[PDB]
Amino acid sequence: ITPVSEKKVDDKITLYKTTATSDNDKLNISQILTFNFIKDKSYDKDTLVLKAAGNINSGYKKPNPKDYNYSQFYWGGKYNVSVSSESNDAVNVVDYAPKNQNEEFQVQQTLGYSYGGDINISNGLSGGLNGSKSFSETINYKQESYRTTIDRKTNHKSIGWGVEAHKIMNNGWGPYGRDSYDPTYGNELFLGGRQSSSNAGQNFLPTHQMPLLARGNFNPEFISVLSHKQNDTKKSKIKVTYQREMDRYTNQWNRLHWVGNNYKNQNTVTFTSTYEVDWQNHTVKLIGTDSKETNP
Ligand code: NI
Repeated sequence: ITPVSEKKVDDKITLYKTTATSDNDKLNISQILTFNFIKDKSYDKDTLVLKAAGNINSGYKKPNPKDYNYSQFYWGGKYNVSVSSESNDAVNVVDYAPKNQNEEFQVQQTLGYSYGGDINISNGLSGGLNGSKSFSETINYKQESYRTTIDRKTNHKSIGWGVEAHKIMNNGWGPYGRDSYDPTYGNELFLGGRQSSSNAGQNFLPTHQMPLLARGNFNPEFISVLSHKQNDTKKSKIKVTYQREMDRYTNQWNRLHWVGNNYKNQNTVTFTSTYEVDWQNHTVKLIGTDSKETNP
């Protein structure tokens, strides 16, 4: 955790910034969190803009190339990120970015704070480079073939996002998804050729033609905005969760042709950090982490 930096921006706004990192290196999940507390003389709530960045590896490993009539590998089917507030009713999640479903290859947005408390989200990064807002923070991430959606359970105490395999192209064919189904060939998502004389373990889409999120890693950038009533003097807790759902893709030779299958979320890998937030001192302390895999 960096020591807090205090910056008087002008006679209305003072900003307090801390950066905190926590990671699990066995799971290859890293959280890089930027906490910006905004003290605005003209607004009677404290505002925290929390940017969640870092890494979630897909967990992909190559299939065994010697597998002859049946093979399989695990891949990054979906990434989940959430931020939740506990232990104080005077704290609420009030805004966040991205705000709407988005399947563009790159997500690039600015979240701006205006004197008096208004939050706006604009498309593109100019909004946080033109410096027109009293405070802004940007998100910038690649998610080619994947789709970001806001979780249905999002409410005043939690925001989460799902970044899910959505429209995957396989050597010009597709698009395919985690669920695609043909009665003859199964899910052809990462199948090499329907008739290939190759080994099962060498009858998959070559790794570099898979999406980066499927075989490599996701680099999340998400913003949560939390408000805290200035009257309240109590600390609060924030839990930040990064998660991958690992799917198992398989192929099998059935007499005349290959069949592909995708099993969803066969291993769920989760990393959570919990911070104590001091609103009076604009400081955060890491009080807990936890890691889980359902099927290592
Ligand atoms: Ni779509």
